[PDB]
Amino acid sequence: SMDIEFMAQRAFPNPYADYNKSLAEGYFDAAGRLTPEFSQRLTNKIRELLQQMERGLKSADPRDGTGYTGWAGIAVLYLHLYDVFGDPAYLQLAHGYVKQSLNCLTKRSITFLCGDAGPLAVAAVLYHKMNNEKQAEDCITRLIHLNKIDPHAPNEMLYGRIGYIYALLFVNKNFGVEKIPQSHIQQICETILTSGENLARKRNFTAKSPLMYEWYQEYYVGAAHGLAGIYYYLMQPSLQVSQGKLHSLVKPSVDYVCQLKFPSGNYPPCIGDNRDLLVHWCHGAPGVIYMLIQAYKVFREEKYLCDAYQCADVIWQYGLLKKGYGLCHGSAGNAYAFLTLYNLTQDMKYLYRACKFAEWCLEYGEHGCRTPDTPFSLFEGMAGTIYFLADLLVPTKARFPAFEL
Ligand SMILES: N[C@@H](CCC(=O)N[C@@H](CS)C(=O)NCC(=O)O)C(=O)O
Ligand SMILES: [Zn+2]
Repeated sequence: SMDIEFMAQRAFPNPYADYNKSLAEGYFDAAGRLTPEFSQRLTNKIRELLQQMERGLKSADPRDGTGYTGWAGIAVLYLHLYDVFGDPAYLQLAHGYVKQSLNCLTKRSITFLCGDAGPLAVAAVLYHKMNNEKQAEDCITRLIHLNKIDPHAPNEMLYGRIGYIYALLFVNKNFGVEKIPQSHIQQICETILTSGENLARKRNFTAKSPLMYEWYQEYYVGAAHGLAGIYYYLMQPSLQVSQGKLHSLVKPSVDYVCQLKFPSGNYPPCIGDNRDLLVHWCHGAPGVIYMLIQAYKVFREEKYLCDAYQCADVIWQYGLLKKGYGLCHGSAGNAYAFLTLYNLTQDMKYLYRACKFAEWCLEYGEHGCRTPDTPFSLFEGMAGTIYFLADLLVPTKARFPAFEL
């Protein structure tokens, strides 16, 4: 491309005035409940997009059942719709999509987004929502008996171990009961730790940073294939890291990555990388923030939170992506940043920015954006932009899908 020098080339000049009490009124009240007039627009655009999406999937690859770009992804969207809208046509649609995604298993990856973890974990909860334990319990055992498959697997989101964790947490979250024994989550989380300190020695960070992780011959900073993603998961009460192991091991590793940030506030794609232009959830501030906020939650130190703000100001400035409107690397996925901040801070400035990003999404296709490689997919495509819009309806429950927790 021509746009290789800096963030500003990748992005659109943000045209929206920044928050004040007055402008927020149009979007939400002092309770941060969205004006029905606004929910109405969001919700009309959702119905409108869903039509195009549904027509689009007719020509989508029958072969791909990934969360990331295939049917299981769409199943995910619909289960989230059936939740936000009660409309049982969504639970039907979801059923047809997990049906489809279960003919796509290749037994060759273990993550929610790119491997059999997606179709299985999603089919599990769907079959549950349909009062149908026969298959619910059947998918469970196949999700579990996935473990022994890539024993030398990586650690990150898309192919790594946290990616398989999420699939398990997703099931448990959606049953409420602990259907996957805690010990089985503990199994895998152990080996991700012991392997992150080994790597850290062999390479000699273990002084500068007790833990280290890599994938595809790089140390990945960000959320998709990276440290930020992996640490975020380790600071996660659901994983249960010893209060000591949390301070001894993970805290300084985290701090190492913080130290990594560009002057701009952004974060390098890769360790040693010094091209400052990716504002994606997959690479940069918009994915790094989840770690920062989760760190402020558990260590309660003003620097973590002060970085999150710093993330957000960058995303606010450079998050409207020429890339398009998707979750992995697009305006929708970027907006989720703001919601996560907002849900911690409660500072209405952030719920506002999220809304103003939705304002952009509502002009889907009006900007010159290249259409995504898979135009209707959860993560590169329309299904994701839609996902956000629906999630935004009720901010406090908004979670970046297939990841956030
Ligand atoms: N397949 C994607 C294109 C992926 C592209 O946006 N690159 C992603 C890969 S996860 C990101 O790493 N961007 C790299 C860059 O912009 O240099 C689509 O067409 O929607
Ligand atoms: Zn990406």
